Amino acid sequence: MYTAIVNLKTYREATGANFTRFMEKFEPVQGKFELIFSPSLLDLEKAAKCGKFRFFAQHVDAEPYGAYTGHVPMDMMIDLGITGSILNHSERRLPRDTIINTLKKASKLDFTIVLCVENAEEAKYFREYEPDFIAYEPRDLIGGDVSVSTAKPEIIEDIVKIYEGTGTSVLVGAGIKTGEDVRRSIGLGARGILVASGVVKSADPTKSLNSLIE
Amino acid sequence: MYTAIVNLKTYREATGANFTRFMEKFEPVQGKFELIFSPSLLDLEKAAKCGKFRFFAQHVDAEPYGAYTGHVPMDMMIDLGITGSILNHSERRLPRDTIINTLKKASKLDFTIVLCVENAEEAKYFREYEPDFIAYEPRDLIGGDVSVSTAKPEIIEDIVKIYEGTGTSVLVGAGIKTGEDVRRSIGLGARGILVASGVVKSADPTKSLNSLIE
Ligand SMILES: O=P(O)(O)OC[C@H](O)CO
Ligand SMILES: O=P(O)(O)OC[C@H](O)CO
Ligand SMILES: [Cl-]
Ligand SMILES: [Cl-]
Repeated sequence: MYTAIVNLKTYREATGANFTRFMEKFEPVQGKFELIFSPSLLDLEKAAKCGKFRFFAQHVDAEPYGAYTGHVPMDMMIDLGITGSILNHSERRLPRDTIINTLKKASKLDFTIVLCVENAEEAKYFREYEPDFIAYEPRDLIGGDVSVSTAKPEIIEDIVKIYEGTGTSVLVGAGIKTGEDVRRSIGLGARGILVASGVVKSADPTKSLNSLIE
Repeated sequence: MYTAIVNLKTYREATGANFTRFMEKFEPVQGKFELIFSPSLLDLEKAAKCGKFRFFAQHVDAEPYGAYTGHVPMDMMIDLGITGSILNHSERRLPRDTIINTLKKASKLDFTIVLCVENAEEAKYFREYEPDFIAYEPRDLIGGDVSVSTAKPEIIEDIVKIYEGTGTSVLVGAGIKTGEDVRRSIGLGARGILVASGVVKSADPTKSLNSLIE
């Protein structure tokens, strides 16, 4: 019933040659949390070939197969077995029309979009386009040791309210380190979490993740 | 002494599961042309693993390993064994400050950049940043049946002149189909070519490519 997304970003520990050995340490989970990992674009085909976990891309382009140098098309991901993507992350922000065009395309194709937003106004703006997930991550907290649930509890509540009774699930991220941060987020109405450094940069990633989702 | 770049873009025939099958049909070449292929970003780590040809990325980001969701870092490429990239293709245009920052970074790391431009004034703009290659491709001819050497011979000459006596080699592309197009491009001063549809969409890609570089 809840979702946990582990965003590997482009961290040295979980990308390139390290991707396989980093993942090797995790085991599937049964619990309240559906587990999703987000590998770097260069690692995504490798990830998809295994399929030991559910994998989402970090970013996706709406352009079809064809003359699109330097793109990562949604149709190509689908063919590789990738069933979703993060979009508009604070580190990979996009114009609004691009986002809308991509959501429109994904809605036809049973491809899941996790749309990141930086505030409640952006969250509202995108509501009518019916993203599958909204991921609230305040830009300045990302990578830090202060939880979004600690720092922005009222904004979390506002975004949840915005999406109440829609098919969109609200996730929250930035600075999530402990089980307590996760409980607090669920307590404020969120349906799950995104995490990167708290897991990827840990002395024991597998154990850190288990702390969050237990 | 010359360079030929085969840009696979995101063409169905040469991406995904088709990448390996597509490449399997080519053999190294001995001749005046150094042969480089440019696979799609999702196929790049696969391509790098093999290394039967020299492979360049279709695009590259300057950001280091770290918190850069949805990026394709130069350092990650270098660790996978990729030694260069196309940059600022007409299909993947970038702001000038991003380009400059990327060149500056590549110039420190012995990573080769093939900088695309759309006209002579843009070619001049970039001259002081010393790109390893300049690739003149007029935007409106890309994918068409009219060669850059047929349609823009004076602009080719102008760009070559701009870079004369620098360490930068000038390549040309757009609508290159025949050995004649190639001879004509070299004849106007170019040091090589970029080609996509003429090879990728051919009945016999291997023979089409051999026609160009013989
Ligand atoms: O603050 P972090 O390191 O958990 O990173 C959060 C990510 O931006 C989630 O996508
Ligand atoms: O006209 P094409 O299909 O050879 O395309 C040329 C490419 O833009 C070279 O990168
Ligand atoms: Cl790192
Ligand atoms: Cl195609």
